[PDB]
Amino acid sequence: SMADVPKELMDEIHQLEDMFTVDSETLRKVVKHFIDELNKGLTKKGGNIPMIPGWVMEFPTGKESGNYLAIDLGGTNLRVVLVKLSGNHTFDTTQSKYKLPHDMRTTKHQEELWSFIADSLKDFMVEQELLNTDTLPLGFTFSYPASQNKINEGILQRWTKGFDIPNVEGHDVVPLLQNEISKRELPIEIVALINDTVGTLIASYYTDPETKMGVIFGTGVNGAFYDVVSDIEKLEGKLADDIPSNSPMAINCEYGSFDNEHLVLPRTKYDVAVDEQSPRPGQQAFEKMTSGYYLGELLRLVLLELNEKGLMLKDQDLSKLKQPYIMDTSYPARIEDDPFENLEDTDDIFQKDFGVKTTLPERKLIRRLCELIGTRAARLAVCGIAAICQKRGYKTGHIAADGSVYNKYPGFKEAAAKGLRDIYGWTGDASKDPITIVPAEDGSGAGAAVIAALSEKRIAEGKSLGIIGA
Ligand SMILES: OC[C@H]1O[C@@H](O)[C@H](O)[C@@H](O)[C@@H]1O
Repeated sequence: SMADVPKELMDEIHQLEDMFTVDSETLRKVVKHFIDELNKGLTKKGGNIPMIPGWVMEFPTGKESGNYLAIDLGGTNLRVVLVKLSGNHTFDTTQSKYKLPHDMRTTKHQEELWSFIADSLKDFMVEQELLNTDTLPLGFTFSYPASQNKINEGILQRWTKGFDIPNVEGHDVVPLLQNEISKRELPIEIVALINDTVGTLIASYYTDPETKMGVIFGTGVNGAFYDVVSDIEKLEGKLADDIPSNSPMAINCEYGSFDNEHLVLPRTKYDVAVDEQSPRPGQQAFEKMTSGYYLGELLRLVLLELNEKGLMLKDQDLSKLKQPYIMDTSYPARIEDDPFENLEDTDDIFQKDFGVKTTLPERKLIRRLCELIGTRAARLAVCGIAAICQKRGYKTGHIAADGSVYNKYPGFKEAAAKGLRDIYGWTGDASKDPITIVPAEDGSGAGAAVIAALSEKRIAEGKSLGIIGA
């Protein structure tokens, strides 16, 4: 409880509560502007929300069959996956995991990244003995901003989620990987570049036709959904006749860039601080305050400012806490996950990891802080779901969700659901909820394979997969 915390700290906890609490009226405010930005991003003039086409113009039926490869570039490790779509409305996947070398996510020699992915593919080929012969369709899940005018293209906009490699931005990633595959004479062809949220949208629809959206609450945030071609104004008169107006089209929103103008989001001085000190300030406004990548950075700055104010961690060595992005989301997650009255797990963390001693009330505050920024992250993140469900007329449906924060972060699922009930105003038992958030399918694995299948079928039918002349 709080029945033994000094008045100095209780007054700070009350202010932190007031700034990190987002009521239902504010959520509804954010959502309305969110909807405008979604529409604006579909016009030629554009907007801060990219609204990138995914070039998937069909719903998976289940009758899809074949052997498709699918790689997934995460920040921690590369994931090669073989997917046998049986057509029984399920799949059989043989996968591998290849750890990323130390400085890889940050390497100055970009050729090492592609060289790594290609070599890892060859190992998977020899271990699965599938190095005889058709050309294996490959689905490449590249979950970073990348505009695409056709499905087998991905021009890197900017690195996120801890990635920083020199000469890849503004470049098509696909040929980089493709002509590395061909140097090793591997029987692979990149048939599709897919965003993790889109692969998720499709993998889940494949096994749940009630899937209205595929969202990621992970080290990054993003959401994909099926729109209709006619709604996408910017593609007006840039498409072939095999892509009609009533046609479905998976949209990769890339809405982590929402409100870069800063006109609705309840940013605080700590939020502004995180932004100003981040690699590229003025970017990812929405993402910076809901994303797993930044949640710990928030905690770090609040702790630092409360210290440089003679209120907390007095006469302690904050030498280790001074390093930016030293705290990832595991810290808030583990602090909130502390089962002990005296918060003994938390104590151990600041001692072993940062070499700083805390009193009991100091951990009482740290803990309540992790609750506030985590609950706000949830309540704000679901504003993208309500916005999409309302721009389209989705009265009911399932939202396929994945991500390390959705999955691992304590009480996040509950918070995201309550945040969603507050926005709509729903009252009673949660089973009555017309729209619910459900655990997603394998988006980067199964999903990408299901998209390679849908893509090869169009190639075979001679039909297009991008804008004319792309
Ligand atoms: O990983 C989830 C999301 O992370 C964001 O940082 C990227 O821009 C998106 O492409 C991705 O969908």
